[PDB]
Amino acid sequence: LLRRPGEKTYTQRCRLFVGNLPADITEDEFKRLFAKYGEPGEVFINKGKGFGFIKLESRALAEIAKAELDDTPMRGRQLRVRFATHAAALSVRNLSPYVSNELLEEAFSQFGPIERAVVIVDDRGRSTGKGIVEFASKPAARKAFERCSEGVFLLTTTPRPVIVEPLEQLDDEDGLPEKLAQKNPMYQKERETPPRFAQHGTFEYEYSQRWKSLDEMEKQQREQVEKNMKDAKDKLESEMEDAYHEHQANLL
Amino acid sequence: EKTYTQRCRLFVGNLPADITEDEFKRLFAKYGEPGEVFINKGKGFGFIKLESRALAEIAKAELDDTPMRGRQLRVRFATAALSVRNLSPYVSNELLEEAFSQFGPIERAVVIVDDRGRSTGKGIVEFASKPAARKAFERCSEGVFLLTTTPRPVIVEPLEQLDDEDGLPEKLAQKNPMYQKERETPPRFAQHGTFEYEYSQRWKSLDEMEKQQREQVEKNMKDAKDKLESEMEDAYHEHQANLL
Ligand SMILES: [Zn+2]
Repeated sequence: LLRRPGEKTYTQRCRLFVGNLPADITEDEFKRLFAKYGEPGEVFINKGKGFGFIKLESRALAEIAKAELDDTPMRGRQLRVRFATHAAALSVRNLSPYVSNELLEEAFSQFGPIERAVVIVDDRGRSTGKGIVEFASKPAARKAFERCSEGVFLLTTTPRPVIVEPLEQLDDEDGLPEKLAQKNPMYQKERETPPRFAQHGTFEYEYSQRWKSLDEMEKQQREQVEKNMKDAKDKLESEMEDAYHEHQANLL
Repeated sequence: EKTYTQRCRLFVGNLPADITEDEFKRLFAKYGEPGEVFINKGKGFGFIKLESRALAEIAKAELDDTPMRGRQLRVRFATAALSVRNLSPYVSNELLEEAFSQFGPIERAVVIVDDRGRSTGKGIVEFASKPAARKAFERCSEGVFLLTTTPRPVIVEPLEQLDDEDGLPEKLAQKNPMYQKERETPPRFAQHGTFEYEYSQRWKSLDEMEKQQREQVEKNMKDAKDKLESEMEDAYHEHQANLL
C-alpha cells in the first residue's frame, strides 16, 4: 500500500466473489478473512444466500487473496473464492491495428469514469481488431454502448466505426465437473461406451463422416459470406469516396 | 495433486544483465522448492516451475513489476492447446481429460460453461507440448473420435493464444507511416452528412447483414445436421449386405 499500483485502485478487476459462507457470517468476520490484504474496499454480503464480494486495493492483492483463500475452511465449509465477473464491461471490434490500449481508454473515457481498456493481441503482439473496455459504473458502460450503437464513433483517421457489444463472459475456469454431470439420468447410458475411434463400416463412423462433411461445408459457406461481405464493404467504400469526391476539389 | 506442471511455470523478463542462477532462485525462495530453472541470458529472461498453480499465481502477483537492480521485472505465466467442439452436454472436464490423455500428458481439460453452469458444447484441452497437441489434432481430424454412446464426432481445432492482459501498449506500437497516418485524426463521433459518417453507417448495415447471413448459414446447416440421423438410419447397410 506504500506506492500506488498504477492509475486506478479498488477497481472491478480487484473484486472477489466469495461463496459458501456460513449462515451466521458477519461483516467483521468477512473483513477479518481479508485483513492481511490491506485496507478493504467496498464489501457486499448476501448473508441469506451465503456469498459476498470484496474489493481489494490492487489486482495483485486480489490474485494473492484468491490463491490463498480459495478452498479453505470456515466453520465446516470450504470457501469458494473467485474473481467477480466484470459488471460494467464491453467488447469492442472493428478496431484499426494502430489503436493502442491507451488510445482506446482515452477515447472511451468520454462516456464516464473508466477502469481499463485493452486491445486484444495475437501471439505476435499484433492487434486482433478487438478490445475490451471496463468502466467504473454500469451507467457509463450503458451510455458507451448506446451512443456507439446509435452514432458513428471513430478512433483514428481511416473511418472504421467501433462496434460495441456485450462482453461474452463464459466460464473456462471451473467448467462442468463430474459431480454435476453425474446428476443426469441419460448420463449412465452415455458413459456406457468409452471414448473411441469409430471404425470403417460402422453406422457411427458413417454418420460421423457425413456430419463432418456438413461441418466442413458450413465452414466453407461461413468463410464465403465473410468474403462476399468484404467485397460489398470494399465496393461501398469506393462508391462513397466517389460520391463525396474524396480525392477531388469541388464546391458542392 | 500433480506438482511442477507447465501451469506452474513462470517467465521472468527484464532480469539484470549480470543475473546468476543462484540469484534467480533466491528471488523465488519464499515459494518453496524450485523446479526446473532455465536462464536465456541472451534475451535477459528466465523460467521457473513452482510446486503448485497457487504458488505460481502468488509469486507472479508479488514479483511482477518489482525492482531488480534497476529495472522492473516482468513476471508472466509461461506460454499446446486445442479448441474442442460438438461436445454432448454430458461431457464433463474429467471425461475430456480421460479421453484426450491417450495423445499425450494433459495440462488441463475443461468444458466451457455459461453463467448457469450449462455446457456450451465447447471445451479446451491443453497438452504439455506442441507435438502431443499436433498428434491429438491429426488423429481427431483424420479419424472419428467419439466420447460417449451417442455418436458426436469431436471437432478439434488448434487454439490460438490471445493476450487480453498486456494487449497493445502505446510504447510497443511501431511508429511507422501507417501509425502516423492513423494517429493524425483523434477519437470523435462523425457528423451526419460527412463521408466518414455516411460511409460508416452504411458499413454498419453491411456488417449487421454479414452477421445475419452467417447465422442463416449456421441455422440451415444445423437443420441438415439434425435430419442426418434419420436419413442415415434409413439408408445404412453393411458392406456384405448387397453382393453379387
Ligand atoms: Zn468400405
